[PDB]
Amino acid sequence: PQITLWKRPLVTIKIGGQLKEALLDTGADDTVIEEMSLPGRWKPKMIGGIGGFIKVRQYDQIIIEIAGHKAIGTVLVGPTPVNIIGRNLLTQIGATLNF
Amino acid sequence: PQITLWKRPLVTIKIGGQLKEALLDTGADDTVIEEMSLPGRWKPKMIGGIGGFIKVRQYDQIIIEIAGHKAIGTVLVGPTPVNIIGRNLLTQIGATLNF
Ligand SMILES: COc1ccc(S(=O)(=O)N(CC(C)C)C[C@@H](O)[C@H](Cc2cccc(-c3cc(OC)cc(OC)c3)c2)NC(=O)OC(C)(C)C)cc1
Ligand SMILES: [Cl-]
Ligand SMILES: [Cl-]
Ligand SMILES: [Cl-]
Ligand code: NA
Repeated sequence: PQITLWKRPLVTIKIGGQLKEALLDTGADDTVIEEMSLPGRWKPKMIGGIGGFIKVRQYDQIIIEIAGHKAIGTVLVGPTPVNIIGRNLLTQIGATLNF
Repeated sequence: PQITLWKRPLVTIKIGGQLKEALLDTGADDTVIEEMSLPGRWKPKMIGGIGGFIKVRQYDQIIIEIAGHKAIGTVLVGPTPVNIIGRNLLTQIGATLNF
């Protein structure tokens, strides 16, 4: 698809068998989703945003569908109001920015 | 241009007579620039994201050239860790996400 930016670029994702809404975010290096349970072991990670740094849980090799495209990769879980799809998975679905 | 997302989508901007590097950020509602002086009136605003909220100054009707494309809109100035071009200006240069 071709998505304009007059509104937030929200799409549906499916993770752990659940539908959720998430933001396609070219300014996020990594994908960060709201607290939920995921399978397997996690590793610690620090990420920095507009207000400072926080601790999140890093889960590798997680299956996630994004706007109907299958991806498998790293998902960080932490306290956020929004699910954010960052560049590590935008590249797996072939997304580019165009103007 | 078509910008892939293997790396951060960084571009040159010109604002307030200054050349800067900034991140094209579809996840940002607003454009936020590191501390600098801008002409005109401003009012305080709080903006939040990973890590919490920061206080910024909101300047309206500011012109920015983004990778060679002129746009006008509101610009927030504050202690952001990176210059961010958000959707309020991305729309003006006709930027889209495609996959
Ligand atoms: C390394 O991987 C990542 C690191 C940091 C982020 S991020 O979310 O901090 N961010 C990186 C940017 C800021 C350099 C992605 C942004 O696009 C962010 C994504 C984004 C979109 C929508 C809501 C929130 C958000 C997150 C919160 O987490 C606690 C709290 C919150 O409260 C309002 C808002 C975050 N939006 C944003 O910061 O917008 C403003 C600059 C205008 C504030 C994402 C992945
Ligand atoms: Cl200055
Ligand atoms: Cl604006
Ligand atoms: Cl348009
Ligand atoms: Na003004």
